Amino acid sequence: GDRINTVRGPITISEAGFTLTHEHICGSSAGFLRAWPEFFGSRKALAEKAVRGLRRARAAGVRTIVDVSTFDLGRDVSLLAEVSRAADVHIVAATGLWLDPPLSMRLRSVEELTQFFLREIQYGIEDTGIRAGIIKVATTGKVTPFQELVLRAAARASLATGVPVTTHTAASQRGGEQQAAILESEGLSPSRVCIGHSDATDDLSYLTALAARGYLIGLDRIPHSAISWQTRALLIKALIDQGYTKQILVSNDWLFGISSYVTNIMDVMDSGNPDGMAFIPLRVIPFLREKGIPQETLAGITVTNPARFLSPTLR
Amino acid sequence: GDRINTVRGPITISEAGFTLTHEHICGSSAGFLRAWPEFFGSRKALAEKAVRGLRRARAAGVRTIVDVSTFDLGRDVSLLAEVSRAADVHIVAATGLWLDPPLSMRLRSVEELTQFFLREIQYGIEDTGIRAGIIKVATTGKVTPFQELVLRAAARASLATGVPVTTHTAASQRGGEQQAAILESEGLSPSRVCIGHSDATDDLSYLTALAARGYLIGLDRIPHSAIRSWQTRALLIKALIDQGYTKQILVSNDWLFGISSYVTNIMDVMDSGNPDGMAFIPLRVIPFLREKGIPQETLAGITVTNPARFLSPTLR
Ligand SMILES: C[As](C)(=O)[O-]
Ligand SMILES: C[As](C)(=O)[O-]
Ligand SMILES: [Zn+2]
Ligand SMILES: [Zn+2]
Ligand SMILES: [Zn+2]
Ligand SMILES: [Zn+2]
Repeated sequence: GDRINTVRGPITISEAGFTLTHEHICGSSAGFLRAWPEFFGSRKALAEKAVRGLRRARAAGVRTIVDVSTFDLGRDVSLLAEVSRAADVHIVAATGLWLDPPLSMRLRSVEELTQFFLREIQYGIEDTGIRAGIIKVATTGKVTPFQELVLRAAARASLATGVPVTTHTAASQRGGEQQAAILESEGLSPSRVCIGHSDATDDLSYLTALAARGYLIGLDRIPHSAISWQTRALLIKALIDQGYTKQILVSNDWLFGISSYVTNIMDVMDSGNPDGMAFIPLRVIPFLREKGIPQETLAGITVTNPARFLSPTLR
Repeated sequence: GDRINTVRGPITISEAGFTLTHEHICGSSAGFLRAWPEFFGSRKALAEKAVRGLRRARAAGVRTIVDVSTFDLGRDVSLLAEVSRAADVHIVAATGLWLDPPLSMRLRSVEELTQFFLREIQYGIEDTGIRAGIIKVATTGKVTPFQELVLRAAARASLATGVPVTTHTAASQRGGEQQAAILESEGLSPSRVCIGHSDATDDLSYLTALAARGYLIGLDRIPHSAIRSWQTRALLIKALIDQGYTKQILVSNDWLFGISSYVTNIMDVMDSGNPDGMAFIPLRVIPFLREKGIPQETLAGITVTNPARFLSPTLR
C-alpha cells in the first residue's frame, strides 16, 4: 500500500516528498535514443544536461518526478536510472501508450495490451527489472478505436495492481470527459486517474466537474505559455476556491531533449523557460502564496496529493 | 573495396556464396523485441527458431542472407549477430526506413535522414559496431512526400558509401517507376538499386523496362503465393532470363521467423503455408527452373554472381 516503484527501486511514500507528476527526461520514439544518440549531441551530453537540470530542480525544492514517457515516447529507463542517481532525485517510470504506437502495438488486442502494461508494472521494463509506477495514456480529442483499447487496458492493469493512470488530453476539446466514461465503464475508480494537460483551457466547469467525480486534475503545462503563465496558474487558485484542493496536480511537462518534434525546438523552449523543471517550485509556488494561498495548502498539492495518487490502492 | 559488411564483420565477396537478398529474422517495430520478448514466446525461443531455420537454408546451399529489416521494422542487430554465429550463415544488416517510421523519424529533413543512414553504414548500428551493408526503402502509391525524402537520403548515403539501395514496392501500381525517377534525379546509378516485391505482378513489360534501364529486379515473395500459384510467379524469372536480363535478377523468399507487425498468430499461418521457410527458393524454385530448362551456370549467376555484384560497395 505504502510502497512506490522508482527507477532506483521501491521507496516508501514518505520519501517521495515534493513530486512533479508529469515530466520527461527525453521526449523521443521507441529505439531512437539508442539508434541515433548524436541527434542529442551524444547520449553523454543528454544525460549531463538532465543531471544539471534535475540538480537545479532539487536545489529549488523538488524531490521526485514522474517521467510519463511511454514505450512510444522513447522511454529509456536505463537513462532514467542513470540521471536519477546522479541528481539524487526520485524518478517514477511509466508504462502505457502515447500517440505514436508502432504497428506492433497498433495491431494488438485489449487483452494483449493489458499483458504488456502488467509486464512493465509487475515484472519490469525491458531486461532492467525497473517496474513502472504509473500508466500513461494519450487520446486525441475524440477517442479513436485503438486509443479506447489502450484506455481499457490501462484500467484493467490499474485495477490488477493499484497503480494509477495519467492521461494526455486536448483540454480545449474537453478530452477528459470521453476518457473518464471509458475508464469508468471498466470499473476503474476516478481517484486512480489523473486527467492531464488540463491547464490548456478556461472552461472551469469542465475542470470543476471532473474533480467533483474524484478525478485528479493536471495543470502540468504552466511554463509552456511562457514561449500568460499566471492565467494558467490562476486555475490552481480557482480550483482551491471551489473546494477541490485534494484534486490538483501541478507540473512543468518539461524535458531535456526532444526528437519527436521539429529540430531545435529544445533550444526555443530552454531560452523561453530557463528554469526548466524548477519553474513550478520557483515561479508558480510563490505566485500562489502571494495570492493568499496558505503554505499548507501548497504542500498538500505538491506533496500530499501526489503521494495519495501514486500509492498502489485496490480502491 | 571488395568487402561486404556483415553482422560478424567484413567478408570478401567470394565468401558470400549463395545469397538470399531480401529476408528477415524478425518483422517487428523499433524497441519492441526488447520491450516485449514474450510476444514471441521469448527472445531465446525466437533466436533458436531462427538458428534452425537458417541451418535448414544453409543445408539447402544458402551461405548469406540480407536482412532488410530497418530501424522501424524493429531490427535487432545483436540478435542477428547471435543467430548468424550459431548458424554459420552470413547476415548483412540494413539501414533505411520502411513503412512504419515513428515521429522522431517522420519529422526529420532529408539532410538529417542522410546523416542517420550514413551513421549506420559508416560507424555502426546503435553501440554494436555492426555496419549496415544495404539501404532499404519502402514507398506506397505515388511516393508520399516523406517517402521521397527517404528515397533521396538513401541515394545520398549510397553515393557516399557505394552500398546499394533495395526497395519495397507495390508492383500492381508499378511503384518502381516513381522510385526510379526520384533516385535517378539524385544521380544514383540504376545498377545500385533493386526494385523489390516485383514478382507480385503479371506486367512483364513493366519489369523488362526497368531491367533494361539497369535496375536489379527483386523477385522476392514467390513463397507468399504458396499461402496465383508460386510457379506462375517463378516463371517471371525464366521470362527475364529469356529476354537476356539474367544479370538483373535477384530472388529471395521475404521470410522471417517471428512477426509482430501484423495480426497475432500470422506466423503460424505462414509457416503452415510455407513449411520450407527460407529454403523455399533453393528447394522449390531452383528445381522448378531447372526442369524448365534453365542451366546451372544461369542459376548460379542469379543466386551467387548477381548478389555479389549488387552488394559489393561500388562507386562506379
Ligand atoms: C510528450 As507531450 C508534449 O504530449 O506531454
Ligand atoms: C512483409 As515486408 C512489407 O516487411 O517485406
Ligand atoms: Zn502530453
Ligand atoms: Zn508530457
Ligand atoms: Zn517489403
Ligand atoms: Zn521484406
